[PDB]
Amino acid sequence: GPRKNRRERTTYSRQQLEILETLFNETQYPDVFARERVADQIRLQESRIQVWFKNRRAKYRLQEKQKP
Repeated sequence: GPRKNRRERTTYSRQQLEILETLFNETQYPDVFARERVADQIRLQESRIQVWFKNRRAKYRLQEKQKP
């Protein structure tokens, strides 16, 4: 689900998944301009959102076999 550790924007929101679905999709340029950007989307720190950037970005390995 939308969480890498335990914390999140709320009980369950797409924002947590936006950091990636938006960034990871926008481009493969993992730089301050990226994290600092999505940070305004989910309303989180620029350097903090980085930790969540792996939320979905990492799930890519799980869904690789999960989905049909």
